[PDB]
Amino acid sequence: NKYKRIFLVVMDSVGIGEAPDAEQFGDLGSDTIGHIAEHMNGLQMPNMVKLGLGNIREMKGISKVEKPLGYYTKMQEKSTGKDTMTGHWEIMGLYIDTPFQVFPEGFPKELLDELEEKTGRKIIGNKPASGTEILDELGQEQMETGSLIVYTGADSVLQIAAHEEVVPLDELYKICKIARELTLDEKYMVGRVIARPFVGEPGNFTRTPNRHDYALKPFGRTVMNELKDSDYDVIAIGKISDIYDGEGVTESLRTKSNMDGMDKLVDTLNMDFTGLSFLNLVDFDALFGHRRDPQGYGEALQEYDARLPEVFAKLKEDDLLLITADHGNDPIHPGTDHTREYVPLLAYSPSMKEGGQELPLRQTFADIGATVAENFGVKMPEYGTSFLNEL
Ligand SMILES: O=P(O)(O)OC[C@@H]1CC[C@@H](O)O1
Ligand SMILES: [Mn+2]
Ligand SMILES: [Mn+2]
Ligand SMILES: [Mn+2]
Repeated sequence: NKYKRIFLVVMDSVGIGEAPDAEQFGDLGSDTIGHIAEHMNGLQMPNMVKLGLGNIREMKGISKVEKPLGYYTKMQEKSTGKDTMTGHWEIMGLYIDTPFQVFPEGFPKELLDELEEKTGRKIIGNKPASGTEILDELGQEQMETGSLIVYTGADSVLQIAAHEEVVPLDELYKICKIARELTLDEKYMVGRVIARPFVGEPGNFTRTPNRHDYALKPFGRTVMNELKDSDYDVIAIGKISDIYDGEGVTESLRTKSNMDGMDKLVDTLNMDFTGLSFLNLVDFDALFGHRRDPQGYGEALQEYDARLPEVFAKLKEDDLLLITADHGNDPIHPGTDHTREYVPLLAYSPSMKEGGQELPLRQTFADIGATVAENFGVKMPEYGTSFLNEL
């Protein structure tokens, strides 16, 4: 093996400007990092800059450097959708024709009718909302009628809330599994179905840790599957295991924040493994992009950048660090959906003694999966061109 360990970091939703097919998605003008940089009157990301971020694209506060620490380029998405699952599945070697859907106006009547018909239960709500807001509004009605609160959010999700003392937890899970089956349908293909049990009394409802997520398996065996099948370590950090429904994962480390994510990354640097450590930093997407909060997004990017020198210090000669994103989510864009953007790619190993150079633009996110597969000598994905030899 060229590299004993590969550290792959997805900065979730951190796009680097509209992709050539942005118009199809209503995403003309989108630019996640660029608009944030402008809002911040110059982004302070000196460590990403040292890696070559400004060499990919110069933006306010983000300038090119003569000798980038590693190699740099951007990647174009080939799959139809701009959702988290599509982006991650593509990164790990797949091509996804069928997009997952988002539902800003709630779910189609046909889906909800069928869910009632299979469960013998009434459905109420049917709109985007946070868990606190929807429970405040409908929690009492739910308790009194035994109905099911169905709701969505900014992402591709179908959420079902029921009081634990009115709808037995085990029944709520059965209902969610039925909904998971009904949503395997391109007319209304949702990324995940989520059980949202809650307890308490009107004016004091709280969601319990009995939450359960029902994910789809990737539409293909991924590079992660191949690594796991060859007895390599595949350490998933943050939402990674959920995103892939555990496929190809040997260890999973839950995180509660971006900084906790960087702490777990550090934990894996301190582990003797051979294979892949795969981190998703989700705050960018969940707290800032969808909420259209460029200030919060800018601050999070700066907090993340400040953590990188410790990572640089810990990387061994036979370690490779890969930093990318899975789509854009421009916090100064109309609506609440993701944005169809190129994503940055930075590839750094301390063994790169004379620094990096520009890579040819990656025609699919699957170039990452191809590179990882080639490094570890496992079956090459059907899509993607390795850049291993360029490093
Ligand atoms: O319902 P919450 O707590 O406001 O969470 C928002 C989204 C819904 C599911 C996950 O994407 O997080
Ligand atoms: Mn748009
Ligand atoms: Mn994402
Ligand atoms: Mn999202």
